[PDB]
Amino acid sequence: MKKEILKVERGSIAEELEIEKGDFLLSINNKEVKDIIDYKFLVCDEYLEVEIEKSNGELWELEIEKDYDEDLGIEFKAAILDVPQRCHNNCLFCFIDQLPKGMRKTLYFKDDDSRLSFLQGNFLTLTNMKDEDIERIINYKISPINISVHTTNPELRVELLNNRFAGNIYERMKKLAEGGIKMNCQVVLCPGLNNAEELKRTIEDLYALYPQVENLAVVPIGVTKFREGLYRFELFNKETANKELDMVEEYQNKFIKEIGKPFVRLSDEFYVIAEREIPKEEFYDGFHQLEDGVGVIRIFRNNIKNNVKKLSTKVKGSFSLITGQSAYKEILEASRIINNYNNDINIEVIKIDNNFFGKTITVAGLITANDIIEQTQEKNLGKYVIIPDVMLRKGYELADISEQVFLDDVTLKELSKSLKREILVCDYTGEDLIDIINKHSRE
Ligand code: B12
Ligand SMILES: CN(CC[C@H](N)C(=O)O)C[C@H]1O[C@@H](n2cnc3c(N)ncnc32)[C@H](O)[C@@H]1O
Ligand code: SF4
Repeated sequence: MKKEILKVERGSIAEELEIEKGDFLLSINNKEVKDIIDYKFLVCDEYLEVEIEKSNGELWELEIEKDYDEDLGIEFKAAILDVPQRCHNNCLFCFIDQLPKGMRKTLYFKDDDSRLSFLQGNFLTLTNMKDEDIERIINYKISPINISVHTTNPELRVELLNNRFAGNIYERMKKLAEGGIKMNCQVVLCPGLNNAEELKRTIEDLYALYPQVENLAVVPIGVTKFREGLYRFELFNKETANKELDMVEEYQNKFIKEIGKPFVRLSDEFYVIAEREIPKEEFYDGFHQLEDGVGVIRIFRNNIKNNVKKLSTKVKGSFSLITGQSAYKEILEASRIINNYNNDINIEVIKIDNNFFGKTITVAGLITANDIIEQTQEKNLGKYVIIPDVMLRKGYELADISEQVFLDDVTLKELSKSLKREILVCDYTGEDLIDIINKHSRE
């Protein structure tokens, strides 16, 4: 049951303590690590005594203080009996299947249900998990378990995921709830398949498990232009987004009356498509779903409103902000707020159409360098170009220059040379935009 180490994350605890690829993980707090479920339980602790066998045979005993939810930074080889490295689905909407061919290999990995995704707490369909796995999760009180539900209608879920076990999800969630496990849930909403009365059923079934099921996020199906031969979806438009938002509002009103929270939320893209006003900050209850596209517009507006009073009024600067279709109106309004506060901050916002993936793709993080270059050829860029960090692969801050990459594998430095401008990377929530402008403007 010794576990060969395959990867050590830059900046991690394991790296600090000189754990390396090819070392072996032997035990944590005197317990063997049988698989990823044991591992997740054992690292939920502020103190770990870790036994490592080095590749050269040395035995190390490490004393490790850490935050309870802090990761060690190691990935290790799967056991013969373990959570799989891949999903067991063929979702009708699978985002991997609608990638164009020829991109970097890691983009095609069907790893959203993998052992490493489970460890990170991503949304899981659980179709590749055995009942014994669920029972061990309960016994270990591994919580929360975040679940891609889509529908609690068993036959409908089998049809959406193409896995013969996929109808088990509601019985499995009931088991988790009865075991005291907390769950956050997601639905990918496909008009004519799992919306309307089907989403009503899903909402009702999930709320029956409150407070173990803590909330439900509903996101719209998104497509690229590369769906030849794949299932043909109807997309939400302004009419049907407004209809779905109105339908779900009946449930949100019920839940606000009962428990003081909306429980189910539709993601920001629904409000953009519907041209509907973004809810106030209280609706988002601490903004814990930002990485799932829920509450990002409102927190962005909040961060600009809060921080613009910190913009120096004595400086001058020029900036070009790069964004996509869904965010353009919000970024434009932030630029107007900034320029109203100090009109010597010359800011233009440049919307990039997603010709690479197809213009049905609209969120800012899917903009490629190729499209930025092509669509700024006839622009007079400001001294600094600012992009949001969602346009780069995760880890860019600590990464080597060659590893700060857009989805088309152009690096941040290469794009800067192409644009003949220094490029600044800002937090996609807007938290540091004013600060970056202050630091790059002249008195
Ligand atoms: C929803 C989503 C999708 C949908 C997109 C549908 C659509 N309409 O485009 C789907 C599922 C199709 C999708 C697919 C992919 N996605 Co995706 N997706 C997301 C997600 C979870 C939320 C995006 C969202 O809904 N935003 C809502 C809209 C309204 O806001 P926005 O456009 O994002 O803009 C806001 C902020 O970014 C900010 N902002 C925007 N521009 C600017 C500019 C400046 C200067 C500033 C200050 C702020 C700012 O303010 C806006 C709000 O006011 C993001 C996560 C994230 N943190 O962004 C990942 C994310 C964009 N996806 C990512 C990835 C990797 C992919 C895939 C490549 C995965 C794959 N292996 O195939 C695919 C590619 C396409 C495909 N194969 O279908 C990565 C991209 C990172 C990168 N660039 O390398 C992200 C960032 C998640 C991650 N893992 O880091 N995705
Ligand atoms: C949004 N992605 C993960 C979240 C993202 N990595 C983040 O920032 O947290 C991918 C997930 O979106 C869902 N998904 C897959 N295909 C589509 C699609 N075509 N449209 C919308 N959601 C999809 C699946 O649950 C998939 O695991
Ligand atoms: S679970 Fe579905 S969306 Fe995720 S990789 Fe597997 S088939 Fe694609």
